[PDB]
Amino acid sequence: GEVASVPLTNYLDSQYFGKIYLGTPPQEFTVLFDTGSSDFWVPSIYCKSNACKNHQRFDPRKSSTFQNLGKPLSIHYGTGSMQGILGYDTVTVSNIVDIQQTVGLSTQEPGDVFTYAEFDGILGMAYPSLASEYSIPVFDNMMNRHLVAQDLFSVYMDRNGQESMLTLGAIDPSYYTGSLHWVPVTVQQYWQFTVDSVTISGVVVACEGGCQAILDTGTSKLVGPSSDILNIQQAIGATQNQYGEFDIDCDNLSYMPTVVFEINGKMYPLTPSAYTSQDQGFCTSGFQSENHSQKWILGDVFIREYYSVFDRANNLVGLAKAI
Repeated sequence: GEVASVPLTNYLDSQYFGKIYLGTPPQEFTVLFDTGSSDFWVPSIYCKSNACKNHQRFDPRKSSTFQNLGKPLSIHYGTGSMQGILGYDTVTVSNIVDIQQTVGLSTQEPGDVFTYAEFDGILGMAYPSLASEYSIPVFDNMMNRHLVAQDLFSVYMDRNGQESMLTLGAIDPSYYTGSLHWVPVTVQQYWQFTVDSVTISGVVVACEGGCQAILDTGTSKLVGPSSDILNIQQAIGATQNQYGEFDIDCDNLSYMPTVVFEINGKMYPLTPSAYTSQDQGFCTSGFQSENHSQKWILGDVFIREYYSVFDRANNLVGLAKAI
């Protein structure tokens, strides 16, 4: 099959998005490649909202391969809610041509969340089991038609924020140090696996006795149960903000703990600079709580440190130290 290389651009450690082309001839869009959702949608000319008015909108009337389906597609992103209509058209992702791709066409994207986002739409990369009805995930179509050299994709998130890259159908060793460690997915919906523990100085701080975690490029932060996050914020020296955020005085970075993740018997540390986001005047914690007793989300904070591999053929996750 083929290997596609899709260079990611980040909008401040929060949104990693790249380029795709839709229709014949090609209309270009910027999309969030999302390991936490399975649908594909872009804004359409039938979308009237301020947010649609501020992004690239698909004009089906200019595409010769466009074919309405009419089925409804409802989505959630952040505090946001999007409504659209399913169609078919041809997707172009670098090398790869994906011909009768199910695609959401927005009609409503009310509220600021979308207006201010830097991408146009989202291209979901989770399991088909997470897709909306009538929707076939992009990667599945590429796997069905054998468009990829291998049924895996790789994410390299440049901490330095320059060379981020999405690789379809290949692993590149020049993106990590050491060896690749393979963790089996427990639940095939999200890219879910088992975290053994979360330690600070050989002392278990969170995730006592193991926990379920998901690798999510769609999320900026590291998200966990509120009780556990509180332990982490105290222990790293973070205080609640008048915005509701957790501020950390920059420069105090040298005295802060290293937070360690034990995955499948191996250690995955986050240093204070990695878990800490420093912009303009402040230092903020990459740690975020979720109202109450769940599953952790390993968002961009984690993936910036660990080249991640998503293997649909073996239902495995591969992690290596990002260079």
